[PDB]
Amino acid sequence: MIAQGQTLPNATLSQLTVHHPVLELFAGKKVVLFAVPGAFTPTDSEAHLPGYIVLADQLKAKGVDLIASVSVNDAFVMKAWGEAQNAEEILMLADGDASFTKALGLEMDTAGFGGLRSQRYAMIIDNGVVTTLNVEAPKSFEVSNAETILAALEH
Amino acid sequence: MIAQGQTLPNATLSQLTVHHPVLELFAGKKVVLFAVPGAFTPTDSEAHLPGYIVLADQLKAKGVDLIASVSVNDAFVMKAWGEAQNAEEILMLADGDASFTKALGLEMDTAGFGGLRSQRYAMIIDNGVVTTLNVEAPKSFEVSNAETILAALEH
Repeated sequence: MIAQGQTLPNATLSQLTVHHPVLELFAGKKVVLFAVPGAFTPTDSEAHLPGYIVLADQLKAKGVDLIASVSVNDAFVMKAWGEAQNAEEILMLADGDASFTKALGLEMDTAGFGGLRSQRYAMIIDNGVVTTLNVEAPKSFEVSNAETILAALEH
Repeated sequence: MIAQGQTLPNATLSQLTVHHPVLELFAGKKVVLFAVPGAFTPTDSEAHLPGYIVLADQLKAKGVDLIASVSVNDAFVMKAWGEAQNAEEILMLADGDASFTKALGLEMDTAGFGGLRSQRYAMIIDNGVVTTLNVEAPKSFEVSNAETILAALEH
């Protein structure tokens, strides 16, 4: 499992418009990246993603250059999810085969639900280096929400 | 790979409303089942699924009791996809971990796109027995469409 202080693995995340190398996409920026177990699922669609949409400008007021969401979904599902949620301020990234997630050691087996998905987490990434890493407790939503990240930028 | 004349594996397919045992869900019925590589993808959303929605009553006029679509997606994505497409006549089934698909030998590795997905195919299932099996050629859409299935029910 990746830890604070490490640079992200040189992996790729896809977007429908491109296979972004995350080391190039996040370079020179303060990036907030939060991961969800699945597009269109309840917690992700009713709490997690909406929380970052609502606080997007507050986060950018505190120096964030880019807010991004990643999920083990394909880019077509991620694009349709962003439109359903009106997540214009959020960059939706697809980890369709969970290769980025596995390289982080942050995968989890949801078995019959949806196979390998990402654990729920949130990071603050400064020029590719993981500065803050908030990984949720199983089936819990407490530390990866936008409010906690905002309070981390308070220090 | 499963073949005509065999009964389906005693696997489960999920729906958001339930882990349907397919041997019980399809029993006593003439079922048309078609599989797509992914919800919200272009061919599936613009050609494959719409073709079965448009010809649903014609298929049932020729003795089909149930039209079902399966995909290696989770049940939340499948439900949201059905609503986006207005697929009220179609039963959307989720094979989230591709266990049903792998038991059929009809999986395919889409690598970085979306990991393991289903090959595109269409079956006619009579009381759990595969009567007709139309499996597409790679990246081809010719034999699994509603029109071909309709012409199979012609004989």
